[PDB]
Amino acid sequence: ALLRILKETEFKKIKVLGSGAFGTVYKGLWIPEGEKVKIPVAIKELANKEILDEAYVMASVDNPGNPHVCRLLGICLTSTVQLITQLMPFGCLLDYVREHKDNIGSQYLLNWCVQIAKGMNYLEDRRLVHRDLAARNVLVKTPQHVKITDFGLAKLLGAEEKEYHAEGGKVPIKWMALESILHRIYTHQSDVWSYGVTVWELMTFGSKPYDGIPASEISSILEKGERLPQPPICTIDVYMIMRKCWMIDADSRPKFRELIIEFSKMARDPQRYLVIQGDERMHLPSPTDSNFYRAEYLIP
Ligand SMILES: COc1c(Cl)cccc1Nc1c(-c2ccncc2OC[C@@H]2CCCO2)[nH]c2c1C(=O)NCC2
Repeated sequence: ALLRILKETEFKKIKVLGSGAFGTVYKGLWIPEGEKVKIPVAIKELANKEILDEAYVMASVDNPGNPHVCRLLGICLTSTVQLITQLMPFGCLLDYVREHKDNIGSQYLLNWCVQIAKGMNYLEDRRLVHRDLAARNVLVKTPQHVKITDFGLAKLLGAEEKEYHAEGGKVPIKWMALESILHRIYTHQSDVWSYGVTVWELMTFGSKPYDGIPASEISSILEKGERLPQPPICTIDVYMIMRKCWMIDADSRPKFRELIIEFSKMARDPQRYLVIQGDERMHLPSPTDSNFYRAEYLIP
């Protein structure tokens, strides 16, 4: 694990992008020393130990890396410790699905599911439990390419360890598996539960899970056998994937390797698996196009 220290004087045009539970994220241009290459970058800050643990996890999983997992370029030491990554120009996938709903087709939704399952399979191979998978922590590099971000709650499992036992710190109940809510146990299979909630958010075009329901009632709702509803665009095969992700027995949930396969099978005939009105006449910018340059957490 190697952390690059990118000089403060090397960054220009730093401007705010947004704020929330993740802290503050800005956009800027990193001009590396001794070379002329103005790189669009995203800068995050918030507790300076919590942001350094995020950097360690990200650097530990950098080699070989994955196209669908955010890569840490380096860190910067200004008044606070800042994280630096390649800027994802289209922003957060949760805001992207809400803004571009009337132009997102079935091919895009099923490919995003494939790409998130690919990045999660890579993280599982590196013994990394993300613990915060949600549409808010999936970014859009191009409309056709998404990346998993935010390793604030992510934990590397020890060689012998199969699970992480968390402290009383704030965690996202409505995205968490039932064993994480009751016993604070986090595994790659608990991430499969959160992956299913992320898919439900994409399929509903950014709806809030368990909207209006308090988080203190979720364990009870889940123990009664109740789950997030069938999104209107989902055929039964897509919804059964989400429902297999939210099974009580963690081992019975699909594996990220199986989700890559099942959603890739769906992406080969996307209009069979998702019924979207006006799907054949929907378009989003692509780097292939000549005009591409124009374009929650609670105390347990
Ligand atoms: C953890 O990876 C990062 C690093 Cl190392 C540095 C800067 C940002 C991020 N990621 C994030 C971006 C981000 C990364 C790349 N390009 C643009 C970005 O912001 C897009 C919009 C702006 C406001 C919310 O997201 N946006 C978010 C994270 C995050 O960790 N949590 C949720 C919000």
